[PDB]
Amino acid sequence: NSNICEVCNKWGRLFCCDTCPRSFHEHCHIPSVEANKNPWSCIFCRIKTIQERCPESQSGHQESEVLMRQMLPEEQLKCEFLLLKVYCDSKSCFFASEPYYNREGSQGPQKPMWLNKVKTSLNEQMYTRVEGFVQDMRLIFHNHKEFYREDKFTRLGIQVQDIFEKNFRNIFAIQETS
Ligand SMILES: [Zn+2]
Ligand SMILES: [Zn+2]
Ligand SMILES: [Zn+2]
Repeated sequence: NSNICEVCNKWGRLFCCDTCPRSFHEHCHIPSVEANKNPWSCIFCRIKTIQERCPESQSGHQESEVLMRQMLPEEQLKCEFLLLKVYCDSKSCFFASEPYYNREGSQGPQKPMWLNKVKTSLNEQMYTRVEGFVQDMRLIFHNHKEFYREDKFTRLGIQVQDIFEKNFRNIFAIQETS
C-alpha cells in the first residue's frame, strides 16, 4: 500500500485498502473509514465495482436525467466519491470550512456554502436527489466568484469548479459534447 493518504498526501494514521494500494486518513476517506470490515475496500474500489457489474452504466447520459435521480445507495456513493475528488485537490482548502465575508465593496452571499457542510449533509442523508448535492457544490463556487469580483482570488473558484465539473462528467458518465 501507499505510505501517504490518497486525499491530502500526508502520512499519519492510515487505513489501507485491501483491493488496491491506496491509503487514507480516517476522516479523509468519504464515508469515514468503517470501524471493522476485514477485508475493507475504499470508495475508488467500490465505484469500479459498480461500473464492472453494469458496463452499460458508462454509456453517455444527459445531465438533466442524472440530476433528477433519487439518492439510492449507488447515487449516494457516486456523490461521496465526487466530493472526495474535490478534497483531493489541495485548493479545496479554501472552500472546506465555513467562510466569512467582510471586504470593502462586496456583500456576502445570501446562502453561504462550504465543503464540510456538504460532507455533513451527505452523511446525514439530507439530499433526496442528485440535484440537491450538485446545486450545493456549484453554489460554493458561484458565491466565491460573486464575492471576489475582480480580485484575482476569484480564479481559485474557477479552478476548483473545473475539478468538480470534470469529475461530475466522469463519475456520472455524462455524454461527451463539443
Ligand atoms: Zn488525509
Ligand atoms: Zn481501493
Ligand atoms: Zn447490468
